[PDB]
Amino acid sequence: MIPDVSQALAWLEKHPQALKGIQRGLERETLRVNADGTLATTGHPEALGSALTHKWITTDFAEALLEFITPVDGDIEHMLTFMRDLHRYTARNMGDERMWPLSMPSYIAEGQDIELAQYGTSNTGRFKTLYREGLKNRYGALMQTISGVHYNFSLPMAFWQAKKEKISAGYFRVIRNYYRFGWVIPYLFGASPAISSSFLSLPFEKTESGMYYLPYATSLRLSDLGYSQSNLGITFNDLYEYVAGLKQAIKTPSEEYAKIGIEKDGKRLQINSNVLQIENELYAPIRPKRVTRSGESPSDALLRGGIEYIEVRSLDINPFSPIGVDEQQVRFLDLFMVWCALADAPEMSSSELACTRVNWNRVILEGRKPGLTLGIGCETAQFPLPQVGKDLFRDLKRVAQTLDSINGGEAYQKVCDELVACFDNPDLTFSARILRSMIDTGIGGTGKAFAEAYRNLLREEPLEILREEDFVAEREASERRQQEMEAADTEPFAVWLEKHA
Amino acid sequence: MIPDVSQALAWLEKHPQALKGIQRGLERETLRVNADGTLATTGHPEALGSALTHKWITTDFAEALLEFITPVDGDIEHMLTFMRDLHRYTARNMGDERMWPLSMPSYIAEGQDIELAQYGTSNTGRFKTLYREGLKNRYGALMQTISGVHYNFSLPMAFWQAKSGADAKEKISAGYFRVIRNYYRFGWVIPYLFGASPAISSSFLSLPFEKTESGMYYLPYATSLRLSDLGYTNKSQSNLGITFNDLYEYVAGLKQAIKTPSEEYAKIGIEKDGKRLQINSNVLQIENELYAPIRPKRVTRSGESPSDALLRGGIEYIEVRSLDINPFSPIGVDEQQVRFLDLFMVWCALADAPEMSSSELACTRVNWNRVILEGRKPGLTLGIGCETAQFPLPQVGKDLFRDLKRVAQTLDSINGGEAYQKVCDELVACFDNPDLTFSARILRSMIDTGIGGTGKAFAEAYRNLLREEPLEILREEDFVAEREASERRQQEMEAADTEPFAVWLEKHA
Amino acid sequence: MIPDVSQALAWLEKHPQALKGIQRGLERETLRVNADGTLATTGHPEALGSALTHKWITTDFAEALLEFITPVDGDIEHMLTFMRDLHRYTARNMGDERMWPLSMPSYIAEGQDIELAQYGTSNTGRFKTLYREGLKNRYGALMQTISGVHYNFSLPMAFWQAKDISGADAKEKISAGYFRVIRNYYRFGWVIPYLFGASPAISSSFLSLPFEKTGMYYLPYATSLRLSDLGYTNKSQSNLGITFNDLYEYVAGLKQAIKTPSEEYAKIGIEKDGKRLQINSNVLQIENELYAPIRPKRVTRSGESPSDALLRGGIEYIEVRSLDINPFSPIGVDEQQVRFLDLFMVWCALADAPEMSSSELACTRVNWNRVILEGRKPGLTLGIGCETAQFPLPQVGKDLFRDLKRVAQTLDSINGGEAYQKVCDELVACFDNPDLTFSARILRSMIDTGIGGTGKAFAEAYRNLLREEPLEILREEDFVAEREASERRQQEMEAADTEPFAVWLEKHA
Amino acid sequence: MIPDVSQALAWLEKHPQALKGIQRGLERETLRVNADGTLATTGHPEALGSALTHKWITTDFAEALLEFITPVDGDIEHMLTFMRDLHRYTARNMGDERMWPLSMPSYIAEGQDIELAQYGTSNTGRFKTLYREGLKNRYGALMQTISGVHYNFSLPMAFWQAKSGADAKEKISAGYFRVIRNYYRFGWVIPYLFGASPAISSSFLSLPFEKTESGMYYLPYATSLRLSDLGYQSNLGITFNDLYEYVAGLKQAIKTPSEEYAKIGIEKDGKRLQINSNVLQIENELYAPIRPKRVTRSGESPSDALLRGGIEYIEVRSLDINPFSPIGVDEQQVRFLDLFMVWCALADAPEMSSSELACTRVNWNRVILEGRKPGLTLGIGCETAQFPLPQVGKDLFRDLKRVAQTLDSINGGEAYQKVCDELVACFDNPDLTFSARILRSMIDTGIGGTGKAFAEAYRNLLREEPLEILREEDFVAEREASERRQQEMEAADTEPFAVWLEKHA
Repeated sequence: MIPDVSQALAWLEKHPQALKGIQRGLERETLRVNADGTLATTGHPEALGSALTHKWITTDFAEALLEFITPVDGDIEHMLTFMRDLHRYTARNMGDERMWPLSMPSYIAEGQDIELAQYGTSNTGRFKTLYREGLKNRYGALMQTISGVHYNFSLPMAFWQAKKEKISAGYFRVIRNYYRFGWVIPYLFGASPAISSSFLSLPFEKTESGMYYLPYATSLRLSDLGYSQSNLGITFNDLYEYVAGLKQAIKTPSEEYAKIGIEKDGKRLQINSNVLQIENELYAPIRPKRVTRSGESPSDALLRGGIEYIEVRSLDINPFSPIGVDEQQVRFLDLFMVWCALADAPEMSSSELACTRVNWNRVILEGRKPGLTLGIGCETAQFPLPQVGKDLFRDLKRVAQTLDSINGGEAYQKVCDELVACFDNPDLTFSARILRSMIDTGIGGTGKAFAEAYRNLLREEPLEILREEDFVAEREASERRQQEMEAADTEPFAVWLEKHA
Repeated sequence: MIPDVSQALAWLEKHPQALKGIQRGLERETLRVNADGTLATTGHPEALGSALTHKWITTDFAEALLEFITPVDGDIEHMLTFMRDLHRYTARNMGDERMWPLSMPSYIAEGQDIELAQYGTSNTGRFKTLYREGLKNRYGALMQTISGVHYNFSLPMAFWQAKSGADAKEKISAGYFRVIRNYYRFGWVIPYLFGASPAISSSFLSLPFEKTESGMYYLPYATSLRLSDLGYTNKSQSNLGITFNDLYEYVAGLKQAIKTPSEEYAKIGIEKDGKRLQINSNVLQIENELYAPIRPKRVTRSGESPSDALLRGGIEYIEVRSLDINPFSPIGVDEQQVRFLDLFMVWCALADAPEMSSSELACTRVNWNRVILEGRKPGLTLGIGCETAQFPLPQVGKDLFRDLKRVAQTLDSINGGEAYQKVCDELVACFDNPDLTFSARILRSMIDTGIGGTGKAFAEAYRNLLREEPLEILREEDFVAEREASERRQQEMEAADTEPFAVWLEKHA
Repeated sequence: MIPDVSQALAWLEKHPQALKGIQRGLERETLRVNADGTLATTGHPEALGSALTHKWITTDFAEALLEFITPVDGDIEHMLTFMRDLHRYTARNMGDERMWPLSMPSYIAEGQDIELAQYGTSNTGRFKTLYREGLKNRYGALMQTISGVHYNFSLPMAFWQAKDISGADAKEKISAGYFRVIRNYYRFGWVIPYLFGASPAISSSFLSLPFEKTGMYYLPYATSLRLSDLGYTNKSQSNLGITFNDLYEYVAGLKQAIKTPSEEYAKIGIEKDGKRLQINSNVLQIENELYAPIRPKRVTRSGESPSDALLRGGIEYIEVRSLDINPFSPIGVDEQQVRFLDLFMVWCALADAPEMSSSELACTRVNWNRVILEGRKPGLTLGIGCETAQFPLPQVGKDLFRDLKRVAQTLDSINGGEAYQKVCDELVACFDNPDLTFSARILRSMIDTGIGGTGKAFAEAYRNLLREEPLEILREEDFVAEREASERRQQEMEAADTEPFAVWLEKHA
Repeated sequence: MIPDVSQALAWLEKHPQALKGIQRGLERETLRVNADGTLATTGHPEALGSALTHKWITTDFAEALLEFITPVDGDIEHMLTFMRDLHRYTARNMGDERMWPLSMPSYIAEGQDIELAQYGTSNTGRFKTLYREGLKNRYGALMQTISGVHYNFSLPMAFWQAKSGADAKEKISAGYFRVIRNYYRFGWVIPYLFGASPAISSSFLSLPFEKTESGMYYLPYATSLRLSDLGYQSNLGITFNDLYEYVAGLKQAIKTPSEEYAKIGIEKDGKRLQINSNVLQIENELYAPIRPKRVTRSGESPSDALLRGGIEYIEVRSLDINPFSPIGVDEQQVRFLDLFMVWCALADAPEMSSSELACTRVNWNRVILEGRKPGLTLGIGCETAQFPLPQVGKDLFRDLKRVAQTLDSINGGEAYQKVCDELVACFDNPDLTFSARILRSMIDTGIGGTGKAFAEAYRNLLREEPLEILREEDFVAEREASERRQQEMEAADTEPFAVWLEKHA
């Protein structure tokens, strides 16, 4: 089921230098909560400044949903350390409040008023918030409080040399392989096998607290439960075809969306009634990206310069790390992305891509189940999970040797050894571990307990890269960037919307 | 997709006498049922004697589950006639009971009520029954009532010869492992043609099933649900990581499985309130418990295990277990089928088979699954292992049959006549018209009268045939003698035991 | 044979402050006996209250098997005093019952029906008792009545700091460091039973060796029979493929073992006529059934197992479990032992320790075995792993002690005083003269009066000492408060049980 | 437990050609028996000629105990085929008789009258026979009918040359003595894998013996009872450190009295019983699991030959008869020994005393009586049992496999590596071993039953098979030549046996 990559691997083993210069970036989300596990209703904390302009710290869908962001980085440890500074600072400057360590919220009722992300009075800020309002009215607020971790990754220019359009075509290859084989991610690092009742077909088992869980599950975050664009026939074979599918989607009405309406008593309800308001409304486990310019849309930018990097978006929050992501995970994704770039990927239609989901779903709902088998696309399940994983890891291990040879030491290889172990025993995986803790204490209990311990820890730890003064400065500067946008003579919102993306 | 077998074929055409003396054998399973289609709850018919020792007629899982076995035989007609005599005698000696003519039984409400095969109070008889008790407890009784046909096959020595010392047993072995590998690759042609289980009763339960008010589930283009995951409870040899490249490897993998404890079956416990529930708590209680569509074999010497015997003498012959019951024959198997299998097996021995890893083998299965579930689907395409599907089924079968026809020409020239050739012409037509296959035929019947109605009717018709037909090879007096003799042997084993079953058991589990 | 640890000692002597703030803990076990040495068959003393939940006093495998436990502590005298209090208080609240002075029981028969530790009706409490049921059925009750002392030990943050350990790094460098410690404990930790081993002899009712008879079995030159194959029944971690090179490997190996079905234990069956016999039939029922003379630890959150905790947070502290009961102290452990252990652990952290395969670990045991059965033997030599024995034991200990002395100079300079150094001078003498060790001493006594006789005598003397002594840290009221807090924490859990035992048992076994 | 041989192995991989030209030989014993299994009482078959002087076919203790011998050989396949031609020819020329396929006899009665091997009127021949008479009277006849396989092994010169005239000649004896010390330590691995006598007929009988209804004794987890106290002196003090010490200890053994053997007498009723009353009648009465050797001339004792030329080759004698081969041995075995013997020559072995040697036996006994027993542990010498058997085996096979890589690189192909993969699997699973396999068959149909059946199939197999290397002509030629040699020796014989014996006893 794993394809034959023997040829491309040998090539790589003979061009090791061609991997030197990997660029990475992390994004990690977390809910601000009270000590009692309730959703914080205070505003974005003072010391962090302007969520709308800050370079490193901002908000996602909700006002209480922190989003931490690292600068693009060449060094793993540096980047994780940077990310940890952000957390250190924030944990110290947010009152008696703390950071929720899990993907899944707990203490949140059904229909609970969730303050949307607040970006001020500028056009840009209003738009951002409106997009959110939009999302609230189409999909519900609740599911939007589910947090995750995003990983940015680019291969060095050297890699494509050794072997623009060649580049974009290469990243499309990567994405296609991610669709076929990336269920490996929730298997290993998936960390949401349970969900609060408040949050609701499946064989769910219920506890006395009213915790719902699937015995063998991995990542309910990624399930239909946690996350409608199936009539879009978006494809990943080719730059122009992808973009074209993306654009036509922007211009694709919706019956469901025309209903909500744009307005009611003057309140704008959404940006538009199109299936996609903006392009990023598009569901994407993995996403082709190019840094955009000003007034330039993601598709414009892609079209212009081709694919620059990719964004992996399938990771749940790592509960066992205070920054919600660790070295082991980062290193695994390096290995995996590279492999995805080496492996041979036939072109896939729309419906063929949708078919690659069946394996994802199986892994998501029951990945840790003994005897579990996977299948090729929609076809009958045939292949035992553990053997597939071992096959995959034989290859990754080879990638790892190469990578360890250029970087020096054996860090990647050790990581392969460590995770391969998880195929012979699923009880080693994140989901099994966190599930054991959740059955005894519940989601809430586990959440508060971790959140508290992490709070103490992070609070008492020194700043390493970002000093206190760097934060104070960026606060001040971000507040000011926002005020400058606010005070500017911007255009009428209407025609403005009209001239966007 | 069919490989190139030109030389092996030209080689064969020049060495025709290399195929002379093919040895074959048949086994056929069937449920003893009442007129209403339900399992007979009576004991093994007394006229059939001891199921434990009987030469031709025994039982499988269930007490009601008959197993017919023919002696190894070089003549096809004689073998089929022999099998039929077994059915004829049985048919007239089971009171008002009859035989279920389908692989898939009719609605069963209470699986756990199904009387296990009974073998008396001898230690060996009790071991055999306990083995089944274990199967019941591990996998459920219900699915063990699903039935099929087994075809045993050996090439003549002259075949190997035309193709020294300690190397002979080894070369023969490697030849048979090649056959097996090829079966895994191309063997799906078997359920395509002769598959006869497109439907299943809901009592026996993700898939696009059509449903009926009575609870008959089916798939429109399916061939053999019996071979699907829904049709067997066991662990496929292919899934356990057992491979077919090398004799020693294969044997080791198998014995490893006999020896490996199971968390799952330990949880059942080896006991519960003085009732022994299993033989042991290992993956495989014994070697037979392994699910094998195709199995290497060598006749055992007393006390020796099947894998022991393989290791000792290498591979002697092959057992093809993948045939559904043929509903269009009273004996559940026909001449056209046996002849096809002769052709295909021979071809599997000529065709070149690269060695395969666990996961490579698993890939050969992708095509099997397609054929099993939607084999009759217009426009169906097959692939090379896991690789993208691109080869239209009808063309692939025509290509295989051009080779099979050459094999047929050769066998036809040594036996005299045109029988094998005719068979190729009859069967190849099924690739252009899939409504000619067994599965399409039986599905039509089933949609009209159900599994139950279709089965009750054929069972009745076949009972009436088999009740009236005179015995051809065996005569009444032979069944009577074998009754006496078989009872006698069971009696002797019972008396000859010197130890408590618990003591004897500790020593053989 | 002792490594060159120069560089690291030098370093240490320059960073004395780095050793400040060592945390410790003790656990001691003792059988409640009657005056006549027989096993007390009453129940956990009222005054002590709830064994299941009590913060300081509890039970081990038997209802009569007392287990005393001190809070984590940075101060040696305080910790020991605390433990002494528990004993004092207990020894006056248990009738004419007294505490067995030794590791090795006596007056306990091979078939004796020993009452299992009783922890109530709650689910948690019931599981606890069943764990024990299973221990009995698998290994035998008697063996589990052997008693010992556990020493917990963590280095201060300052130590690691002084020795880049920030953010995430810390957790790993500390873990690594403690694995270095364990490895070195396997190589060099035989020094412990040499010095402190106190079971030269064993009762008839318990038992290959050159044993000598009296009804008492003894070895002339033996140290700790309790650490021998005749002393613990379990499966040594060293034996199960478990290694100490790396946090993840270690945990993986441990987790593998609790998931490993055992043929042997499956036969015990898991239910024996309504009576549940074990939690399950796996090699290890729960992770703590693993035989571990030195054990890596992290404080467990509810819902999490020892391995989960380790995986999450890394190694926090070490548990040393190979100490026999010190006969010469009424609390079974003394200040000289505790101080030696600090010294030895510290040195174990400094000394370089190559990584070790599980077969190289097995090799380290050769020396242990020699010491355990003949450590006090004149002319006894030790080897580098499995390699030829060539290093006289006394010289090896002297060499080790020249290092431990330097380490003591350092701890003494920080605490103020000479206590550690004194301990080194006293103990090193045991290498020139083995008759100074605990084993020689207690052996002389056991030969004269027997195990039985020796035990009774010391038990009655110590009982009298402790029944007379004032409490010092704990007031009679602190104890009385805990019967309550304890006896109620238990009820609370007994009302919280929604789900029955079988349904809950099944999320956990 | 398994030493560190990393450096020697690394050395080996750098110098692959050091193993090119390994030399070997096989010997194989088997009883002539009827279809009912009873002992054949006819004489040494006629197409085979003179047992006394034949080059390839001969007799051991009993006249019915055949002994097959191959010429020294460099090619594995060729040597096996050769041994096989011998069996084929014989199988067709022994009438209705056939060859007992196991080490352990069954149809032989306790205190039975077995015809001693007969070698004719010659001084020499009468001596050979008298020796056996001696063994009969000393140890009992029955035990001498237990059969086995011997393997000869020598390293090529190129091996020694690359490890380093006559400065070389002492370097070799030391190398083989090392091989032998290591064999004593780790060689129990042989009966573990290939031992095939877990059972013994009651005729041959304080052990935990289990017993069937046929009257067949067995141990559950046993491997090779032939090697045990029941299947075949420890005061001799023979060591393997040095060539002189060894030869001295051995000559001293022959000059050494035995009050047990003095009681037998040297003669009763004109009937000579032994050669003498000494602890060993001759040097080769010495019990030896493994034996250092040099090709003896004529008039040379084995000790003399050694003393003179040094150790030329090694003789491995602990092999049970392989029941699953018509010739009682197979390629897989032969290859394993190549590996092991080579490994034995690479691994450091300290010098050993008598009592240290005796201690190596503790493990041997464990493996022999219960080597298939789960959780079985082994120890260094007499020391505490500590090391799980499976893992010891695997450690060993880790090294054997590196050796195998090397040998496969020069011979071409992957045959040696494959053998490693197969045999190591016997460590995870004893039920793959010979003894486990044979035991299942024996429990069901007895030693007797299993034997007769295997013999019968092998007879038929072999009778039908064509000669491949030897031709009949060759066998008929060797028959004549072997006949003259006996005649020429019976002719040119000076004095009456009564006095020739006067210098050789």
